[PDB]
Amino acid sequence: SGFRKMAFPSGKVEGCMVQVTCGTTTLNGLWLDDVVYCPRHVICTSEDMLNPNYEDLLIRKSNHNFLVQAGNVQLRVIGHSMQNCVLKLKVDTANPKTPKYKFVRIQPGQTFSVLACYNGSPSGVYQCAMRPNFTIKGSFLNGSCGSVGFNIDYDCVSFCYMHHMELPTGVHAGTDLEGNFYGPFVDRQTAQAAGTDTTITVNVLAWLYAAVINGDRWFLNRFTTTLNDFNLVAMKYNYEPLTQDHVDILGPLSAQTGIAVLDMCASLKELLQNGMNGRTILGSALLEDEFTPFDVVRQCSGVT
Amino acid sequence: SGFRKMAFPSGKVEGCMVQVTCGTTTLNGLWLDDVVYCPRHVICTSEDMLNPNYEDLLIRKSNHNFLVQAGNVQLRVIGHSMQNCVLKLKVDTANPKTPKYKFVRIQPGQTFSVLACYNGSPSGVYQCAMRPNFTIKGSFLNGSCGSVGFNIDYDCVSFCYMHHMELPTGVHAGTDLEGNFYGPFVDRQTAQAAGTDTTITVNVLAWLYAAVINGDRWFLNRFTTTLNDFNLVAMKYNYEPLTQDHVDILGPLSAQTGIAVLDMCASLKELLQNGMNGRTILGSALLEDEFTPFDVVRQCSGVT
Ligand SMILES: Cc1c(N)cncc1NC(=O)Cc1cccc(C#N)c1
Ligand SMILES: Cc1c(N)cncc1NC(=O)Cc1cccc(C#N)c1
Repeated sequence: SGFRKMAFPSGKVEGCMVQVTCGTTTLNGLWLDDVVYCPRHVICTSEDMLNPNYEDLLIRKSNHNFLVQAGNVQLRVIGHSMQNCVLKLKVDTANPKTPKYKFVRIQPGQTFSVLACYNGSPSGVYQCAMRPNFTIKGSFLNGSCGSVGFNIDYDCVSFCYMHHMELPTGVHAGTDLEGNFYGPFVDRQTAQAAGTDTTITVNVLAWLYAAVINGDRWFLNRFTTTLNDFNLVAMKYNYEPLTQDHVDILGPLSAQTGIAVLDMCASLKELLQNGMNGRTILGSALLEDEFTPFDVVRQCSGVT
Repeated sequence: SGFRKMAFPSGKVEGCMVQVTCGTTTLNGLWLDDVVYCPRHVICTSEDMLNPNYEDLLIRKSNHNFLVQAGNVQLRVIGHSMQNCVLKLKVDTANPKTPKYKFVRIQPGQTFSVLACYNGSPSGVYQCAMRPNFTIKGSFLNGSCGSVGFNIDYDCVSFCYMHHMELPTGVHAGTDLEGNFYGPFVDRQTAQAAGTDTTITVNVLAWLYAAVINGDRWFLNRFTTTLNDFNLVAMKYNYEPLTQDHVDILGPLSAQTGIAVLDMCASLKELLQNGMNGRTILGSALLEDEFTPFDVVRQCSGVT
């Protein structure tokens, strides 16, 4: 019992972190096999960030200009290429600590762990969701660029995020491991609009199921609703419309608790319309949307 | 910017986790140098837990009855001893992955990371506080016993907690690494009272400073208070009385923000008396007490 915002164990990712320096800019890199991946803006000075021509900036660089240091050990760079917004530095040594891994592009609303790093050194690990507007509400300071987000399936690390930028609003933007930004963002020092965000409805319902499993049941009521009726309420409260695909992935939690998905929707409808009334659910005074149905099942069954 | 409930990177601790089996009971063990530490209740059956005589139960066990497996590798047990509520199994092989470490007994109100484990395998990492009543509100299932709590100071892991028990209330109890329980608990299947808990005042003030640093400032007011006046409010709202020792450790945050500690106390006084008014602070709709002043400074400066 108990329910926490749990991150994956970060050990497999810690073994991959390196420091990358190009000129006067230092950030983090991810060393997997014989390649180091890092944000391409490592090649920019602060002046370059206003309107960078990355192709021209990279042409002024040679392999020997990319200094890669794995803690104490120096890597020899034998190739460099830019793919979208990431640089791939080929090194002459495969990382002996490379875990089994995949590169995945996650969907908005999915969750992942971030290993925040500075100068190639891990500082902390936290769990977060990719917002529906493709930003993440992380905890990142200058030097955190190159820190990665990931999920783990037994012994396989699926890397899904590389940190690039903090928007003027204090929220964060980054790319998949092929260097494609999540959302409309570009790697430039220009104010950029993140879309209107919404609350991840299926995750709030998953978390209400986690609450019932752990004994927090006060919000359960005598009501039911329909997808159409619930979606009128979701619209009013800026929640994602619930679909049958979301109801389908909530099936295991509905089966475990015996609470039909639309009956849990009626509890969520009442909480949106009435608020919490000064009460808490799983130690929170607001509706939590950073746990997917898969996370709730994993945490409630003890998967390693 | 951004502020998250961040855990320490768990890699150094993952390398120490092993599975310990004695008879039909399996739990987690911590392998440091040539010793494996685990809860002594690994020697009990479910029937034994009602009123165990651990000395007599341990006398029926030999070194060869303790099966220790480090993932895939089997450890040879060459000695066993009970120290308070932990067993120490001497093995013939020093853990090659032993980090620099210390055993510390933390104070109530301090925070630490927990690496939740099952069958010797890490499942997740989360940050929590030791409550003033010496319980922790963790996320633990059957088989999680032996999971540890820790802090990290550069390359040194300070182990402070080993998980032993879930109280009938769903909160958690455990020991330091010398096997002494935190709080009044005993390792027996008997209902046990955890003391009245309080809110960790110095941590709420540290978190209000973290909020101002990150731009959440709506709660700042034109008022000030005294320690005596603030403590009358703390008493009414079940908060720990604030002392000059707490004001002293808040000095770096007061200096960074220019907000005198007693002026922040007046903001906290107004929030206790008026509530949040439907607003949030750092994404929370309640007053958060799981960040110490040291955690806020570490997170706000990027320490690795
Ligand atoms: C300063 C900072 C913080 N606090 C957190 N995270 C990141 C940063 N760094 C930056 O955003 C620096 C920067 C500037 C312009 C474009 C890009 C890109 N791509 C990157
Ligand atoms: C079942 C469980 C969960 N959910 C989380 N954490 C732990 C458990 N295990 C137990 O509490 C089993 C137990 C029983 C009686 C005394 C002691 C001790 N010491 C340990």
